[PDB]
Amino acid sequence: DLRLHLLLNTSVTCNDGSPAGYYLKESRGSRRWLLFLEGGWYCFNRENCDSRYDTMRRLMSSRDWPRTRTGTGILSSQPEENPYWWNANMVFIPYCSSDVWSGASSKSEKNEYAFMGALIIQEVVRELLGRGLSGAKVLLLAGSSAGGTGVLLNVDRVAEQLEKLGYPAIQVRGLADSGWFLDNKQYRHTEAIRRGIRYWNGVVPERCRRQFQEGEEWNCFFGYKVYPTLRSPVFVVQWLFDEAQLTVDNVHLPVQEGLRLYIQNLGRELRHTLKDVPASFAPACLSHEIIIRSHWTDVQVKGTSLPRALHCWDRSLHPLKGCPVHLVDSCPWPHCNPSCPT
Ligand SMILES: Nc1ccc(S(=O)(=O)Nc2ccccn2)cc1
Ligand SMILES: *[C@@H]1O[C@H](CO)[C@@H](O)[C@H](O)[C@H]1NC(C)=O
Repeated sequence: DLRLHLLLNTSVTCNDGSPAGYYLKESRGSRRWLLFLEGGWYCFNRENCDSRYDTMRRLMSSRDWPRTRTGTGILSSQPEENPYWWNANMVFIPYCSSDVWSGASSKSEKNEYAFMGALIIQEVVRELLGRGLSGAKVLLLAGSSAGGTGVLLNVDRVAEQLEKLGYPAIQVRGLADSGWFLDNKQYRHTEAIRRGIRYWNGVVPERCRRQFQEGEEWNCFFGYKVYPTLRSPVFVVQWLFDEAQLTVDNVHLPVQEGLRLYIQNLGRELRHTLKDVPASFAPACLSHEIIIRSHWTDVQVKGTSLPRALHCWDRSLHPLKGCPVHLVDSCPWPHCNPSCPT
């Protein structure tokens, strides 16, 4: 069980102005800290944010949050469930800003909602330093789906935050799960992200912003474009046939030639974008998210599980014989890997 703490700085808020927060389980024999960013789509104007407030309110407000959460997958403290980091300090950061973790805008007489995802992450880091993060050796910022994209947008900001606060010895790294999307042509017929950034006052990493320049910051929400601009080490986990990617592409699974070619090309394109990503795990499965699922230990690429790959990554940041870090399936159809989940 991780225990809830609402932010002491109550001006850093969820969408509706309630305080943001984090769930924490300390492990005082460990200098490793895992901060996990929850996912869950987004909203990009008054009308669809109003709809989200009616039926997804826990993603917009802390007023109904429970006082505890069970840690699962990479957040589990049991070695059998989490071979990688079972003895780490565990933090789960709820997603209540609806902005892919990019926003820096307060509620006001001009704004019905607050979009403060980027500031929530910084305030969580600040308050954790007084609860033991100051003695850390590694801070791993992880996240799934919208939280995986949030890792890409914020990992270098966390690294700069700790440097300027006077903690240059804490090594900041990122783990982005199911947040690596392609801005491809649909099977049947990015503007929402463009509108969202203006609505949220969204922020992107500075080097990426300077490449694409004003009006074009939406480009930095796509992993293959923002990743080359990042300085912190980042491990990328992405199913080659991600279900959220197929949903936005208007694909719903008797497959005929046109759809067969479309699906095969999508996998080839995703594999291509990961060619120069040295720390990555990309199986040929139809699925979405993995790292906080209890059976995340089950899938393998070329005989290597994801917990092993992450361990090999740790060793590489001190090629390794028998301990690979770049694991991308070459077979071209969903479930051509026998270890895919059912
Ligand atoms: N082809 C394509 C894929 C995803 C999207 S998105 O609106 O959901 N934008 C994003 C971007 C990064 C993370 C999550 N959503 C739009 C178009
Ligand atoms: C609380 O957070 C806000 C937003 O980041 C900031 O302006 C303010 O200085 C913070 N308060 C304190 C006491 O640090």
